This record gives sequence, C-alpha cells and structure tokens, in this order.
Amino acid sequence: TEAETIQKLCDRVASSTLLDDRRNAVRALKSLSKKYRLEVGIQAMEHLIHVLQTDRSDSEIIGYALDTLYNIISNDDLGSQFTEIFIKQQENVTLLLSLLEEFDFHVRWPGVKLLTSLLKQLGPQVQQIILVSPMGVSRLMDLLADSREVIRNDGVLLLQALTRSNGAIQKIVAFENAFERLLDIITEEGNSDGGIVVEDCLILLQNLLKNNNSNQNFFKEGSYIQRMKPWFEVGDENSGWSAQKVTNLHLMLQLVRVLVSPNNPPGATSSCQKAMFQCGLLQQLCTILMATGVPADILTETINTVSEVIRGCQVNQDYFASVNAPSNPPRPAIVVLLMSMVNERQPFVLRCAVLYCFQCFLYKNQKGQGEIVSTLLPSTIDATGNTVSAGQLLCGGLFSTDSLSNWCAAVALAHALQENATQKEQLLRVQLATSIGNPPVSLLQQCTNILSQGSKIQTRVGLLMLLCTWLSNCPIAVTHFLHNSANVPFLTGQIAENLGEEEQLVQGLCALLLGISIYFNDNSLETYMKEKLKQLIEKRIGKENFIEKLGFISKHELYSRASQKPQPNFPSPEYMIFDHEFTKLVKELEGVITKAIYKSS
Repeated sequence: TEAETIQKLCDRVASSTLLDDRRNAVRALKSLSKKYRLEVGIQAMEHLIHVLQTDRSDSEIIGYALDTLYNIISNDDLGSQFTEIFIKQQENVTLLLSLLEEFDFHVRWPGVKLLTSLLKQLGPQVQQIILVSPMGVSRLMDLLADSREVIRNDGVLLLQALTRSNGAIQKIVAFENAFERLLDIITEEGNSDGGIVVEDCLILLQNLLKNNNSNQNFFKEGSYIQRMKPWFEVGDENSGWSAQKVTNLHLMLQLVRVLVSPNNPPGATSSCQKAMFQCGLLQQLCTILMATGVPADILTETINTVSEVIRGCQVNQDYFASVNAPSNPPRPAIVVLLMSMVNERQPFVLRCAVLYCFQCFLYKNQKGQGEIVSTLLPSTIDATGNTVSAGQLLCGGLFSTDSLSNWCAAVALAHALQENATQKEQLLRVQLATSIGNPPVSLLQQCTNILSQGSKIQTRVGLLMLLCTWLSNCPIAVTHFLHNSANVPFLTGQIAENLGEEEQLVQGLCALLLGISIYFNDNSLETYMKEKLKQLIEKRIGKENFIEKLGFISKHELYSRASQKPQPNFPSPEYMIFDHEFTKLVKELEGVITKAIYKSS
C-alpha cells in the first residue's frame, strides 16, 4: 500500500533527526507528488509546510518542499481543493511571501510558481491575504527587479494573477512604479517584435488599466501615453509579420482603446484624446491605417482604435479629415473609408470598422457633417483634387443592389444629419439623377419609394432609421414627406397588415415614422394636420394597435445590445439591423409619441 509508504516518508520528514535524512525524504516525496498526488496532498502537505516553517537554513530542502507543494496544488479539479486546504491557515501564504525574500534560485523560482498557482486558482482570497500582509505587495513587485530573466518573466505572470480584478492591489502596483518598469521591459525586448514576455507585460498593463479610473488617470498624468507611440512605429517590414507580433500589436491597440473607451467618465476619455494628439500617437496610428501590407486583423483593429481616439474630439476629427492617402490624385482618408464600406467585396468586419470610424468622425462634429452633406448639393465649390466625393459614394451605396451597402450608407447618412437642423433642411434640396425616361424625384422621396419595392428587410430598416432621423425635430422635412400623397397611405397600409415576425420590425419603424410626422407636425400642410393623421390611425389601424406595433422595435432581440454598445461590430451580416444612435432616438421619442396618440382633445 502507497498510503502507508508515503505515511512512512511523512513520518521520516516529521520525526527524522538529521537534516540529510529529512532532505532525501522530501526529495522522494517529490517523486510521488508528480504521477501520484492525492495522498501526498492529504497526508504530506502539512509536513511539507512544517519543513518550510523550520529547516529554512537549508535552501535545498525548502526548494524540494515547494516543488512538491507546487505539484500538489497546480494542474500542470484537484488543484482547486488543495489550494483551499493550503490557505485555511492564512499564515501558509504569508510564509511563502517570507520565503520570496530569499534570492537562492531553487527557493525563489518554485516559490513564484506556487504562489502564482494559488493566485490563479483562488484569486480573491489569496490576494486579500497578501494585501493585508505588511510588505506583501512590495515583495512581489520586487520580482520584476530580479537580475534573472526567468524569475522576472515568471514575476510578470504572478503579478497578472495578483492584480486580476483587484482595484486596491492595482493602485499599489501603480504607485510602486509598475508603468515605467513594464514599459521599459517592452522597449528593451523590442516592442511588438519582443515575443511572449511583451505579451505578458501588455496583459499586466491591461489588468492595471481596465475598469480602473484612478490608474488611467495616473497613467495619463504620469506622461506615459507618449510611450505608446513607438509601439506603432512599424514600417520596415509589412509582409512577414509573425503571429506573436500580431498578438502583441493587437494588445497594444487594446491598451490605447482602454484609455479612450466611450464608457469612461467623459473627462477622462477627452483628456486622453488630447494627450494622444499632443504626443503624436493619433498621427502615428493614422500612418498604419494608410500603409500597405498590414495584416487584415491589425488593420481592422487599428481602424476601430482611431475611431475611439477621434470620437467626439474636434481637434482629432479635424486631424483625421486632413489625412490623405498617397495617391496621384490625393484622396482623403474619409473617402478611402467610404470606398471600402460600400465595396461589396471587402470583409464584413472591415466594412463595420470603416463605418465605426466614419460615425466617430461625425460624432458631435457639425463641421464634418456639413462637409459631407455639401458634396450632395447643387453648389459648384471646386470638389476636384479628389474626383469621387463622400456624397457620391453614399448615394451609390444607398441605391446599390447590396443590402449591406444600403444599410451602411443609410446609417452613415443618418449620422451626417443627426442633431443638425441646417443639414436636415439642406438635404431636402437634393434631387436624384434619374436614368432615362424616369421623372425627377427628391432624395427624400426616393428613400421612401424604396420601401414599397420588394426590397430586402435590411435595406428597408436602414432607410427607415435614416428617414426617422431626418424628420425628427424638422417640421419642414415632415411637410415635404407628407406633401407627397402616396406616403401616408403607404405607412398606414404597412402598419395595418398582419405580417410575419421578421416583417414586424419594419411595421414598427413605419409606426415610428408616422408618429414623428404627427409629433413634429407644424400644421402648415392642410391635407395632413395632426388631428387628421391621428383620426387616420384610429380608423385604418386602431390606436392601441399602433402602439403595440411601435413597441416591436425596442422589444426586438438585437435592440438591447445596440442600445448598450456604440461599436457596430455585429457577429455577421444578418445581425446588422440596429444603429446605436438610432436606439437613442427611439428611447427619446416612443414615450412622447405614445402620449400624443392617446390624447383625445
């Protein structure tokens, strides 16, 4: 029986009076830790611990005790329960911290590996023991300063486990110089060309910053954002990028994004956007955005990063508009964006990213909005220099046969109009170039006409989000809409029908559009005053029925997700239904429209 033989090694370790004997026993008990743990765990563990408490004068036996404990605890779920047994006595963890003050390799290295495993398996509990132990975090931070690369590198992994989801420890590590030290490890290792140690440092940096407002502030106020610029100085290569270089650069971009996340306190993102402009980071990122031979996944992530760097920041938005591609007719980055978005051939995730970048370029940027719309107006301002305009590309996508391009172009245009009173009115002057035989038709009416043409649902959702955005807060748009006599009957007909579930969303959007045409109706068009439209709802469809159908939009499965996330990074083309900003409009208007409809007078 092994339970007995290991009991004899246990009693030797415990009772044996000479160091040499105890040591050979621990060494053998080690043999039985790998390939045989369970008894060793339940019968050797407290003796191995006793060797750590006594016997500290012999590095060799301590080494073996820790290697054996590592083997009891680590999984390369037995590992979980042995961890719980180990830490029952919290002094067992503080004893490990004491041992980590020793520099002898055979003590230090296994100590680091064991405490890392404990930390990975029972994070919150082990972290708490370390946090309240005097000098506990300090002794671990100092592992980064060990002369031996193997220890320093395993120290980074330990500190990932220590900092994970622990605000208090993250703040201590920041005060103890972690940002400078980790950035310097990355520089020395060669930035994104630096292999797995760089990846590990970047992961630790993410633990230090993600969901940590105080550390993001420390990062910014410590003038560390400028240290991120060299990371994106990639140019000598641009064909044979290793998988590890891609992994590193992806993490580096994610770090940039943490600092300008739309979910931060607004002042934090804004102040970081400014700092990124001042040290040349934004400019450097736009350089990779316009380079050649950048792997698809980096290109997409870089576009999504630049998006958040510019989002709502006038100086940065204006910088982005000044960026040109290196072509014989210089071509704005914005045009290069829109080309890709409506390119039926490009990868879906790239088309989504380019849409995000365009939305963020326009966000709170009335100047940019007016620049886009003005390319659609009969105004011979020298558009040449770049012959294809942003407006021409959006019209092409709007009326192309590809529903994805229809949706993206309609949403891109809605973002050009949103909260812009002037551009909503300007866009009403746009008349489509019609092909031979066809009568003239306004852009507004043509968008509307497409809704009754057997177009795909996706096409019609996009056009309806556009039309709702256009008419919202714009009585003159409402009048131009209502003045074409086909529009109200069409809307009431669509809403009144008893169609399948997928078609219900279109019905709901039709109800929103009809509601907008009541709520924002200035009663200047005798044919369709508010009371006439309301009586029409009652007769053709019924007031309660109207509201049920209006309610379909916000009750849709994908609506909740679109409302929470600004990024349009849908899983696949069939999920491309709702725009985030559009969800804000529905939230703003559904309630007040509902009240307007139920009102009697």
